[PDB]
Amino acid sequence: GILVFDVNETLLDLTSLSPLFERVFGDAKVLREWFPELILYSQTLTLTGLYRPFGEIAAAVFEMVAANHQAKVTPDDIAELKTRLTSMPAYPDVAPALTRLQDAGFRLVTLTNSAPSPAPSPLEKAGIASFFEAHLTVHSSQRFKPHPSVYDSTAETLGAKPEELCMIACHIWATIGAQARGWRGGFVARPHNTPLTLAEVPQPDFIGRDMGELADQLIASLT
Amino acid sequence: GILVFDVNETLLDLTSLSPLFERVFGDAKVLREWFPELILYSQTLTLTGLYRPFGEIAAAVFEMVAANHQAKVTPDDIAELKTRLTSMPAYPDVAPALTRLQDAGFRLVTLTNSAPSPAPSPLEKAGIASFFEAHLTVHSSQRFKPHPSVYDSTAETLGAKPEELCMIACHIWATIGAQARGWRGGFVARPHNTPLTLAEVPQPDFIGRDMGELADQLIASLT
Repeated sequence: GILVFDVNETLLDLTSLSPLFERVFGDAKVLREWFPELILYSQTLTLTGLYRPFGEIAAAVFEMVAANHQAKVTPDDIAELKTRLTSMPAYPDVAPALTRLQDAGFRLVTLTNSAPSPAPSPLEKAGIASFFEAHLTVHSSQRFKPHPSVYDSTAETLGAKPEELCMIACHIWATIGAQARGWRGGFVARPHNTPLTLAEVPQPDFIGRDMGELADQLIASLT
Repeated sequence: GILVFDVNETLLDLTSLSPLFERVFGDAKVLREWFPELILYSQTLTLTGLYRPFGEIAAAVFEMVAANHQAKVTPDDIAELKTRLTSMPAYPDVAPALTRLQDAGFRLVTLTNSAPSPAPSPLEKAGIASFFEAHLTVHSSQRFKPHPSVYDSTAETLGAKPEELCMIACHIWATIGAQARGWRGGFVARPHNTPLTLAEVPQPDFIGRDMGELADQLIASLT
């Protein structure tokens, strides 16, 4: 089994962006408006054959969401967004869980919507980069998750069969797309993410309330 | 030329859903979290070759958002969401603006993410149905906007070339996908919508703070 980990929110804590939304909007909760708008427009650009780097879509969506609230935004707010977005810390439950999955024989790789950047990366800064055999990104496909090309070109890079792979994400949109390409999908329940249940939409193969509980299950599934 | 109007939020008032979010979330602003989640999972199913009717995605997403906030939801909140979603009233600025455009020679059609329904339709109940030669829906394409199939198959049902058409929406993601198929796009700025300005993504051809102002500019563009 190769475990393929979404990075933003899944491994790294998105709520470390809170202070920025607190400041600009007077409300940290506006993070939960901005993030889905960001994912929405990433998927919009994809569906219409357009592409800009994830971080750029991110800053433009921050501008729009600020305009939507009639909140002032200056190019410094934007710079901080960029600092914070590329410096999210690992949830404390990650290193311990990844160690166990590594001790149990699983191969470990990352897959992110983020465009690579000159060192150090968010995973480097968070202290968890070293756990992973490869760090994949959509920048190479020039399409965002959940586009199928993203999952097939990941299986191809890794020289693996669909059934050997598992997509780990706290995003139900991130897994549905991988399962649709024959992968398994494991959902980790980060705050403000819960599985979407819609008829005819495959549930995640595994579900944990945290990275430790999800690892319990990927490891149990071995035996 | 043919003016093609998005229906939900563009012609009909999405904020008429506020009382439901007030009651359930203790905050009407949770509308601006749920809506982008809904558009997101609509684009997600599309990208991964899945399809369920819009109103079902809407209900599923409302469940999920309530679970995210740990707010209680029974199937009655759900029925009210179906009532409210299919009974949104027209903004007061619509009938007058549609009259001018009809008077000025434009053909007028609707295109919605929503599935064809029991009589009466939302546009029927809003009193504005009769302005339009055709009410088109993505249910027949089986793919959500901004998928290019939706805009090419609308061009065909109508028997028009891309440059004869203009997509009117308060959603910048809705106009982007139409301009990509060579249509024109006109943006009406309903509350909590402002255009996304991102490098290499074509801006709307027309912009209006309201439907009356957007009408001026379609009408001016004739002479």
